[PDB]
Amino acid sequence: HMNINKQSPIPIYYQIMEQLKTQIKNGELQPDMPLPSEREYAEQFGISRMTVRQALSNLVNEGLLYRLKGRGTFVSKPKMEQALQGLTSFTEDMKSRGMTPGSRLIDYQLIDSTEELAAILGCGHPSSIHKITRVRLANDIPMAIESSHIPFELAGELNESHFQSSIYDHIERYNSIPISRAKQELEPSAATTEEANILGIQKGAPVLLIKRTTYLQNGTAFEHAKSVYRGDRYTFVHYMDRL
Amino acid sequence: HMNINKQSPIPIYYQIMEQLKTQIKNGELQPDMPLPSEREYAEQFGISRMTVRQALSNLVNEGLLYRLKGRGTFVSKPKMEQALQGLTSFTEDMKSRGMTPGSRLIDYQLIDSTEELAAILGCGHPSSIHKITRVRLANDIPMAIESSHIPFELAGELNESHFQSSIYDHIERYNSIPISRAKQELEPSAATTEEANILGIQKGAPVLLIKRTTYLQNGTAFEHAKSVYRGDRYTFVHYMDRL
Ligand SMILES: CC(=O)N[C@@H]1[C@@H](O)[C@H](O)[C@@H](COP(=O)(O)O)O[C@@H]1O
Ligand SMILES: CC(=O)N[C@@H]1[C@@H](O)[C@H](O)[C@@H](COP(=O)(O)O)O[C@@H]1O
Repeated sequence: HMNINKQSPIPIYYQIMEQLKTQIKNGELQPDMPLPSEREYAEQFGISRMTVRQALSNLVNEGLLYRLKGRGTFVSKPKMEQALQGLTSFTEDMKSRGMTPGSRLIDYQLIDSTEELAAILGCGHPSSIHKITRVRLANDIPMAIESSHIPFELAGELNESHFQSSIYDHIERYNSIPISRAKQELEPSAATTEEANILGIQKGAPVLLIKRTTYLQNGTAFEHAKSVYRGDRYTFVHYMDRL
Repeated sequence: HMNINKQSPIPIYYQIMEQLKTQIKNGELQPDMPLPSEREYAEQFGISRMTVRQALSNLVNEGLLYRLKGRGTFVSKPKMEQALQGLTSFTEDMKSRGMTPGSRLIDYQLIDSTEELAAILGCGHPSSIHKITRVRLANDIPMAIESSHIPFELAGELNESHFQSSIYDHIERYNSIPISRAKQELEPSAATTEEANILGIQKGAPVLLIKRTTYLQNGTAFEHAKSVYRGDRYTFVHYMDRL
């Protein structure tokens, strides 16, 4: 049950919205069962129903809750289906979903090649390697953290405008060769404290750890990326044939 | 950071082995850094170096640890790669890696079809559906928990001889039609208390939640399975194409 502090400067409706949000983040409210009623909340904390109703309606207007007639109010659990077999960019993914892709830069460095990285990319050593770490956003909501390693010569000099747009698009134009094939490795994990803060989920929340090596049509590897995708807003789908 | 109790009837070497195991399963120990030396352990707990050596040697022999001539003793992180595009059985997967597949029956129930399950499987409603829940073992080590829903008339009566062998082999045999295609949905999760106890991992440890819907060559779906796969023993690998 929530913790409501009436002597706090923070308005009670706001407390409710945040506690509820926090409760949805740590799973204490699942999407199969309805929330306590307006009346139950009010009586529980000795507060007005209109205060409860203000918090709940705001959460409905955010799309965090929904009202099913005669059944109650429920936690919304929108999932995107990520097709694993089609090589696409984040930008392409969002557009196809009628959503607006965004990025926030966590870190950029141009780093020295290592024998490990050069063997993965089949690039030169010593060489310079873009290391691009971004939060990827969908309608301003963080969906993933990606850290992409790209040999300098396959991208040339990069600036903030590149980071704010599509790296795959730049890659195809800069190289005049299409992006063709990738290998991905998937591991379930728990969000670190840092990953959780950036993603707006709980410490330890479920995430998919993804390692991708991406290739141009001519067989050249241009990317080795490691990423963390939110478990709570993604389902990953693929198909299998016999033989 | 182990806990050693000298007045316990349990021998100290056994405590060390168990405490270290518990540490490897809660992440206190990591495969990157060397374990503390015999000396560090012995001095810390006020015990014999040969008691420490006995525990560490046992763990090496169990595969849980390995030694390195100049760097010291390390945590083994053996992970299987699970290829995601060929449709195969557990039994097939384990044989391919030269491991012995096994099963322990968690529960079997013949259940009434639900409208939900009937839509998924495209089977009759009312009808009867096998609900087969097994721990799947690799050399007697729990790898996964699977709960497979199979329409009764696609498998007939089932007994412990079926549960202890390959369901997919039985499915092909019984129907005289081979398995051909599947859809799979992947989701990162944390092991529930019950899932963790069965898999021998920590409560809340990372697992991949997998939903598989599997089809015969004639297009009939014979299986809807929900599974939990151990994060600590599995890497999921697939390839992508630009299409
Ligand atoms: C899990 C994964 O590896 N996802 C890739 C990412 O590695 C790649 O860098 C990004 C480029 O997107 P962009 O073209 O929009 O910058 O597309 C995908 O999100
Ligand atoms: C994640 C997943 O869906 N795994 C399937 C499982 O659904 C199927 O029931 C089992 C049959 O194996 P068997 O033929 O050895 O009994 O093979 C695979 O492990």
